[PDB]
Amino acid sequence: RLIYTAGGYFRQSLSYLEAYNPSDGTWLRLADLQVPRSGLAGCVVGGLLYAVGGRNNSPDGNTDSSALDCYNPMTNQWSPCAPMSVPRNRIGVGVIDGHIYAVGGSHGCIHHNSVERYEPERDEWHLVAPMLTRRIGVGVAVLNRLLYAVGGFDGTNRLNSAECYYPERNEWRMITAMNTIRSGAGVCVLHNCIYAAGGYDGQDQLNSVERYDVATATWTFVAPMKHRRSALGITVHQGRIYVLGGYDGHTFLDSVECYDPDTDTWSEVTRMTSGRSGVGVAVTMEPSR
Repeated sequence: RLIYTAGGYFRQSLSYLEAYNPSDGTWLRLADLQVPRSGLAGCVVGGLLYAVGGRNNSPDGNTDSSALDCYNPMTNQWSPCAPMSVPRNRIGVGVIDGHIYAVGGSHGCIHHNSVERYEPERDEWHLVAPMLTRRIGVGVAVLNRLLYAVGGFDGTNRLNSAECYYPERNEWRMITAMNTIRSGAGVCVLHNCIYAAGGYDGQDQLNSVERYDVATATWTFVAPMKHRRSALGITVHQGRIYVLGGYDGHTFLDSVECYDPDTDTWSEVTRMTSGRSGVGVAVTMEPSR
């Protein structure tokens, strides 16, 4: 299995799809996205890689994206899916029971609290209950079939609050807030905790990392990253957290750091082929040829 990074930004919505092999160190260059996109999210259902939402920043035009696109490592081909009801730049997504939940994001000046659910078997999106909070640059994670939306930016204030979606009750409920305000953090689930890494508090890009334990309903700090970064990509591969790229207030990083929970240590493991922020990241099987 490989770590796929789709899109991103380095002053232009990129269309790179590259996949990292944590054993042999290689970056594989795969089929380009059909449309350059930054601020998207990635996820995997079945064995398929999905690129959700984002924004096409081009020298000739700037447009947020409602698009859902599907990448098949067996064919090294992208195929489009039905799109979301609205464009969602700086989106968060999570997967519950083979369904993709799209959360928040922005469309021009609209900052969404709305949420919608994709079913791959019917190629259909349906709106569900909206969040209590409008959130762009929101981190999303799924723990025990509950959907968590963490931090973000409501258009005026950046947020440390977090809330939890109950699919079968179709309702959102606020949980304990994070220690730190973060928009554009990397949020994932590792073991049985929700990690929130980096992001932007409105003053500084952050290297701090904290983790939510559902049992103690408490957010605890762990080892911080080596590099402060906002709009980083994040995923879990083989018991460890990988953070990719991001923005540190001066440069678009190519640094990839890896968190080992057993030692509570971060290490730099690779560089991307070029620095970028706002990527979609997820893990699936390596391609064929």
